[PDB]
Amino acid sequence: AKTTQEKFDALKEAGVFSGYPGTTDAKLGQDMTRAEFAKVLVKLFGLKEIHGQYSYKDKNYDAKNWAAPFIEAVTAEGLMQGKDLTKKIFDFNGKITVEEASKTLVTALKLEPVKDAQNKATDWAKGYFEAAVNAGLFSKDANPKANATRAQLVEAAFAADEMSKGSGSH
Ligand SMILES: CO[C@@H]1O[C@@H]2CO[C@](C)(C(=O)O)O[C@H]2[C@H](O[C@@H]2O[C@H](CO)[C@@H](O[C@@H]3O[C@@H]4CO[C@](C)(C(=O)O)O[C@H]4[C@H](O)[C@@H]3NC(C)=O)[C@H](O)[C@H]2NC(C)=O)[C@@H]1NC(C)=O
Repeated sequence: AKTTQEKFDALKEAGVFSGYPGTTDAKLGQDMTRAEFAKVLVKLFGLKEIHGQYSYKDKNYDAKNWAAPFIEAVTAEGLMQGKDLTKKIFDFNGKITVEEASKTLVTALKLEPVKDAQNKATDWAKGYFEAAVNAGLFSKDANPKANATRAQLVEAAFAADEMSKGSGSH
C-alpha cells in the first residue's frame, strides 16, 4: 500500500510530477493546467521535447512559453490535439479534465476505447473514459467532465507507470 502523497513523492523523485506552481508541495486538492499535464505525459512516457515548432495559435504560445516543447511532443505523439482544429487552440492555461487525462493515458498505453460505453463523459471521451476506468487509471465514481485533482492525476499517472512496467515495453 502506497498513499497518494507517497506516489507523488516517487513520481517527483523520478522527475515526472512537479509541485503545484509557486510551491514544491503535492497540493493534492488543487487542479492542474493542460500545459503542466503535457509535461507530465512527456516525462511519464519518456517523449522527446520538440523546440522551435508551434502547431497552436493560442495567445502567448511561442518560444517564450515553457510548455511549448512538451505540448508539441504530446501533439506529435498523438496523445493531445487541443480543443479546436479550426482555430488551432490547445488551451494550455485550461485545467485538464478526468476524461481529457483518460484519452492521453488510454492512447499512450495503447488500450482500446470501449465502443458504445454508457457513462457521463462528453460524447467524444465516452470510450476513452470507459477504457481508463476499466484499466483502473480513474475510479468509476470520478466525474469525467470535472477538472482532475492532482490526487486523481498522481493515482492515474502511477497506475499508468505500473501498467507500462508490467507490459514488457516500459
Ligand atoms: C470554445 O467554445 C466551444 O463552444 C462549442 C459550442 O458547441 C459545442 C458542440 C457544444 O458543446 O455545444 O462544443 C463547444 C466546445 O466544446 C468543446 O468541443 C471540442 C471539440 O469537439 C472538444 O474538444 C475535445 O478537446 C479535448 C482536449 O483535450 C484532449 C486530451 C486533447 O487532445 O488535447 O482531447 C481533446 C478531444 O480530442 C477533443 N478535441 C477535438 C479537436 O475534438 C472539447 O472537449 C469541448 N469542451 C467541452 C467542455 O465539452 C467549446 N466549448 C468549450 C467550453 O470548450
